[PDB]
Formats: sequence, structure tokens, C-alpha cells
Amino acid sequence: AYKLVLIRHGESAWNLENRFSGWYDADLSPAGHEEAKRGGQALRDAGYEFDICFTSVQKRAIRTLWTVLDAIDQMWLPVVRTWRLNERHYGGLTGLNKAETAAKHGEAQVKIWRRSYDVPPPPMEPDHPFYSNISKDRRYADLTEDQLPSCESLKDTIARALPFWNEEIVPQIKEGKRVLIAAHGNSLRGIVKHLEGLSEEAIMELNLPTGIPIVYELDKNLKPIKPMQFLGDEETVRK
Amino acid sequence: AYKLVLIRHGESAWNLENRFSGWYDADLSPAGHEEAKRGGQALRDAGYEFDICFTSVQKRAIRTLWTVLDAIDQMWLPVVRTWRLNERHYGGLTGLNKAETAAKHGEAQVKIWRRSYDVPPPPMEPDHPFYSNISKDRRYADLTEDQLPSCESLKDTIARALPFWNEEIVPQIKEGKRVLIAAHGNSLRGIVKHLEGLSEEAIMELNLPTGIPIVYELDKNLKPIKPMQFLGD
Ligand SMILES: CN(C)c1ccc(S(=O)(=O)Nc2cc3c(c(O)c2O)C(=O)c2ccccc2C3=O)cc1
Ligand SMILES: [Cl-]
Repeated sequence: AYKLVLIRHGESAWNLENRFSGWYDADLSPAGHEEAKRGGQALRDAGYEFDICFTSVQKRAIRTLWTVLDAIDQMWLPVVRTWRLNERHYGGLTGLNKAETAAKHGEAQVKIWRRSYDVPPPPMEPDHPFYSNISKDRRYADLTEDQLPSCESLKDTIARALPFWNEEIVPQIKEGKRVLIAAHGNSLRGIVKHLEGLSEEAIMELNLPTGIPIVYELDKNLKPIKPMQFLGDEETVRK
Repeated sequence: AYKLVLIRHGESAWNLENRFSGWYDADLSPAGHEEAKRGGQALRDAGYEFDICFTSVQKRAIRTLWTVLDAIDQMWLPVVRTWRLNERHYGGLTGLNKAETAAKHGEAQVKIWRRSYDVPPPPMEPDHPFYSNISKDRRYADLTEDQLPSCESLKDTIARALPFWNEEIVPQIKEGKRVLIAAHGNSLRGIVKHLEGLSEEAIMELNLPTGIPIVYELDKNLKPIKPMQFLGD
């Protein structure tokens, strides 16, 4: 049974603010840092060993991975970063909080975005306060026109994440190398939905907790042999 | 003019940098960590941008690089780890201080080792406390029996570092990628010795400062245009 571990970044400084980050490069909160530290300790107590690590190009994910590698004494592992594991790109909502979003669009429209699988938020325009910050960041310079989002539905996000899963991670798994993925809830959703063959509707009430290791046991066709297990103390897994 | 940056890690735990730390995977002491922070701030204040990073598979170098990348807000950079930028492998001497080495091997052999460029230290005996720790660490599992050092002269270390420089780093530089290297005193000595065409005698007396960015300006043939420049105070 192949062992695959997934983890969502610990709590971000904007998670505290209820503020939409998307492709904005928000750092971990101190609490989020401790979440990743404890997840790491859970992985160490269980004696987990990895051979390669995949992550996004966003610091909350990357720092979660670093803290885990520190905890499990495996800082020497290969790490691969890709924009394809990025958070979903929330377009115009980027930088706004719950209240601002509601005030601008109404609770009906927010409800629809919350429930829909294929309806994108409004796009991030050039006069948007974070337009340069995200769209002109040199880390995306090698992205084509079509590849660089102005906004994403979950469907979109999943659609650009899965080719990385298929071409870069699946070959590693079949080669028998134990993979650790540190990413975001919505990019991880693509992976979960593909593994468990979930529905559009089902994958949307799937909420992945921040900073908690998720273990999959896969067979030769990479289908789970059992449901996902959360890792950590009893207090933690209790939630 | 290509820009190349080197940085040697700072102080390791338990005074290990004065106890031949070699391939023992010692972490930075808090002081060494702080050195990496100051180097990071120096690169940040100067507005340096990199495109790719190289380091060893040893904890102290890797944490130095993490600290720098944090400081210059470029944690998203691609990072490549290689045993070929490791510290020199001091074999049986690893972990011992001057007195202990002198006492174990005699001062004749010690005299030879301090001055020689190509005389290797003796290998790790099975009763050596780091024997299994280093020689059976899975990070070196893909090394052939001939590749896996039991002990290295400075010549050895340089000899296994230069192929990585030629095959993996030189192509990035010719393509215009701005390279940051976070490594160890002796492997960085290999790279400096290759860049400046220095002699054995000259390279053995060159000591690179710790926790401070070392800047090279290279020409289209990757020769330095000017001497190495330190960044900082
Ligand atoms: C920005 N942050 C941290 C944040 C924003 C909104 C909320 S909320 O209103 O209380 N609940 C809540 C709200 C939302 C979502 C979602 O999964 C969710 O659980 C979405 O997936 C979602 C997707 C696309 C547009 C809007 C939403 C949305 O507004 C909770 C947190
Ligand atoms: Cl890394």
C-alpha cells in the first residue's frame, strides 16, 4: 500500500482577519506556525519517512512544509514548488473580508459563489489594489496569457492542478517514492476528489483543516484502500 | 555581467565547527542562525534577486539558505540539494577537538593533515560514535560504493564538488539565471579555486567569512571581473 500524506498550510495572518488571500502571499500566523509544528510532531511520532516534497509557490504552504521537515528531521529532502498547487485565485474579492464582500455583492451572490462549482468570482482588474502585487510578480513570469488567472472557480483551480498531479506526482508515487504535499485546501480538493472519485457537490462540503496531516493508503491503481485518516493528538483529531 | 552569490553557514551546535563536523549533520547554534539572519538582511537591503538556489544536504547549510530566502522574501525560489556541496568528510577525526586528534593519531600525522592538500584523514572505525549515523543515513543511499566517501582530503572534496558546478550550476548561469549558493567552507573553497584559478597553496590559506554574502561579477566566460566582494556593515 502506497502511503501518501497531504497537508493544508497552517493558519494565515489573513485567516485571522477573515480576509480573502487567494494568490496573495500571506504568511502564517503564530498560531498557524504552531499548527504546522504540531502536525510535524505527529508525523515524527508515527515514524514517517518521505522521499520527495511538493508544494505551491506561496509562503504559507512553503513555511508549513519547512516546519514539518524540521520536526521530522528531513530538511535534506527534494522540494518541488509549482504555481499549480496555489490557492484558488479569488479575483476581485482578493484583499476583501467577509463583511466587505457581503456589503458589495449581497448575501445572495456570496451564497451562490459559496455553493457553485463552476462560477468564478469577478476578475481582478488592473485598478484592483492587488493587481500588480499578484499579476506582475516575477514568480509567474513564465506563465502564458491563458494560464495566468484573473479569477478561478473551483473547477478552474482543479483543472490546472490535476495536470501537475498526473505528470509530476503520480510518476513519483508509482516509482514507490513516499510523497509529502504541502498546499492549500482548494488545490488539495482536486487531489482528494480525483482519488476518492467524489462528486462536485461532495467535494464542496469537504473541508480540510489547516496544519493537519492527512494520510492516504493507495493501491496499484492509486485508489484509497480506506478513508483518509487525520494525524495528531486526541485533542486535535477530536475536532 | 552575471551576478553570483555565495554564502557560508555560521556557527554550528556544540562547537562542532571546531570539532571537525564534516558530514555529521549538526544544526546551527542560535548564534549561527543569527549570522544567517544578518546576511539575509544584507541581501535584502541591497535589493538582490535570485532565480535558483543550490545547497548541500546538510542541516546547517539548508537552514542558512532558508533564513536568507525568508529575509529577502523569495521563499518561492526553486531549491536544489546535493551531497556534492557537503562539507569535507573528516572521517575518523569527525567530532574530535585538536587535543583528542593529536592524542589519537600522534602529532606527526596531525602535522601532515593540517598542512597537506591531498592527504586524506583516516576513515571512520566501527567504534566511532558517528559510524552508522553518517555511513548508513538514507540520504546517501543512492551513492555507489566508490562515490560514498569514508574520508576526504581537500582535493577530494573539491574533486567531487566541481562536477556538480560544471553540470548543474554553470548551465543556469549561462542561461542568465541568478544563482545563490548556500554551502560549506571547503566546498565553497572548491568553487572559488575554480573561478579564480588559484593554487593548492593559495586555496588552503583562503578562509571565507561566515554568514556574509560573497558577491562575484562574472563575464560571459564565467571569469570574475573583480575580486570577491563582501556584502554588509
Ligand atoms: C477569507 N476567509 C478566511 C473567510 C471568508 C468567508 C468565510 S464564511 O462566510 O464564514 N464561510 C465560507 C464562505 C465562502 C466559502 C467557504 O468555503 C466558506 O466556508 C467559499 O468557498 C467561497 C468561494 C468563492 C467565493 C466566496 C466563498 C465564500 O464566501 C470564512 C472565512
Ligand atoms: Cl526548500
